[PDB]
Amino acid sequence: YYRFNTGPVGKGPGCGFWAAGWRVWLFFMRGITPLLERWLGNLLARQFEGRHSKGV
RNA sequence: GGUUUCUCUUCAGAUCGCAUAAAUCUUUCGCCUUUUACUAAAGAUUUCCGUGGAGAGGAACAACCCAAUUUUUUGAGGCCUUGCAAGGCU
Ligand SMILES: O=P(O)(O)O[C@H]1[C@H](OP(=O)(O)O)[C@@H](OP(=O)(O)O)[C@H](OP(=O)(O)O)[C@@H](OP(=O)(O)O)[C@H]1OP(=O)(O)O
Repeated sequence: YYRFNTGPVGKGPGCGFWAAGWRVWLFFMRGITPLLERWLGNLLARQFEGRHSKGV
């Protein structure tokens, strides 16, 4: 923002340089995909196989 | 003999990747009723999004000029004495 809004360009809602913000989430998603595949596999296993009686 | 393009196997040393996530455990910290979810540094171990080398199979596109000094175009041949060799010669 401070680099975009310089000179004649004033403060206001028009900056559209979206690569940086987009990039950060993509890296978040790289980490959270394994986690959710494991967690959601447990949710589905508990839904279809049933609750498992002996436990851990 | 080539190039491009898919699948599989194997080995990864290289900033394996001029980029960068998550989880588990152990130490120390911050939160302060308990547990999720957490705060932030160190170390260890995994997962995940990508990469490189090698090999095998399939498919597609192209093709079976120096003879005149310093070297290589000659100072080249002939005589005498001693035990071919040495020397004196022309
Ligand atoms: O200049 P703008 O494009 O209008 O941006 C504004 C403004 O930015 P600046 O004043 O820094 O130029 C706000 O800043 P404050 O007025 O609060 O100081 C900022 O707030 P943040 O600095 O917290 O981002 C606000 O963001 P938001 O609308 O989320 O409050 C943001 O507007 P946008 O970022 O939404 O364009």
